[PDB]
This record gives sequence, structure tokens and C-alpha cells, in this order.
Amino acid sequence: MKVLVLAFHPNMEQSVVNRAFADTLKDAPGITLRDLYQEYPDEAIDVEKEQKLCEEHDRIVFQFPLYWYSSPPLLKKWLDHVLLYGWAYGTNGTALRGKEFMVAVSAGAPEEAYQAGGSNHYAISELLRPFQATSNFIGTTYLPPYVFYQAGTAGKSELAEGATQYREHVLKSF
Ligand SMILES: Cc1cc2nc3c(=O)[nH]c(=O)nc-3n(C[C@H](O)[C@H](O)[C@H](O)COP(=O)(O)O)c2cc1C
Repeated sequence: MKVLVLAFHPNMEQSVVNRAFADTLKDAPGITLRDLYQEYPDEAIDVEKEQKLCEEHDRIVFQFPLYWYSSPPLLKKWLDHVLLYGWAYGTNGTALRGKEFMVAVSAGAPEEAYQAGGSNHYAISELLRPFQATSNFIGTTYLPPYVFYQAGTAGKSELAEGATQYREHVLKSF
């Protein structure tokens, strides 16, 4: 029901794919969409603010483009700075236990590339393992990701169908 979408794109105005995906949620009740590079242009994160928002939602969605098979660096900094002892883990660290955790990621390469025998050799499930392990450690339930391939070169209509598929997935109950 209550879904926090944390979008991590260095320039959401120049973005093509993630911008389109984000647009489909600007009116869905229950959705809190945020543009983190926009809110923290100097990457100085308000830890308590972030923590408090996670607390108030039932599902947390990390949305980003696939950059070198990982995320943009602000998400990495977000994990490091926000997920603290006594909050996310550790003795009292139980604030996220029970909440849902999912990744929505767009990739330039085709789906064919992400498999054994394909040009990138590994399935997306393999590449996203740091995020799944993060989920595992902090007590959240790891949901299947939303993945969009051929991002940027897939075509006008394909992108539109991709966007509507993104919306259904993010709102889907599992
Ligand atoms: C620095 C950088 C690294 C990238 N690394 C990958 C990658 O490892 N695998 C891949 O499929 N695409 C990669 N891409 C292409 C992006 O995934 C693609 O631009 C993005 O998913 C969708 O773009 P948009 O939301 O900004 O429109 C990379 C792009 C940039 C700029």
C-alpha cells in the first residue's frame, strides 16, 4: 500500500527511461516518489529524514539506471550513511524488519546479454546480489526486481509499454 520510491539518477531532466517510469507514479495514491540527486545536489544526506521516511512506508523501491553493473554512487552513499547500527541492524536495529525491498533498474544492453553464454555473462539476479544481501541483513523481504533492457534504444512505444509495466510491478502484491 504505502510505497516509497527512491530514484537515483544524476540528472532526472536529461533522463529518458527513468523519467518516463517516474512520470507514471505522480498521482498513484500510496506512492511517495523522490528524486534524491535533486534533493541532495551536494550529496549531503539528511540521515534522519531518510530513516523517518523508510519507517513510514511499507515497501521501499530503489530506482536507478544500471551503471557499471551497479547503481549511481549516491545510492551507495545512501546505504552507507542511512543504514546504521541500532536502526537498520544491530541490537535495537529493527526498524526495517518486515518491510518489502525491491529494485527497479534500467540497463542499456539487451536481455540476451545478461546470462551465461551471453555477452555480459551473468544474469541480472547475479549482478544485483549486493542489494539482495543488503536486504537480507536489514530484515526486509526481497521482491523480484523490475528490469528494463535496451534502455534508450528500445523505441517510443516499447518504452511506453515498459513504463506501464514498471507501474504495475511496483504496485503489485507478491
Ligand atoms: C556510467 C554509465 C554506466 C553504464 N553501465 C551500464 C552497464 O553496466 N550495463 C548496461 O546494460 N548499461 C549500462 N549503462 C547504460 C544505462 O544503463 C542506461 O543509460 C540507463 O539504464 C537508462 O537511462 P535513463 O534512465 O537515464 O534514460 C551505463 C550508462 C552509463 C552512463
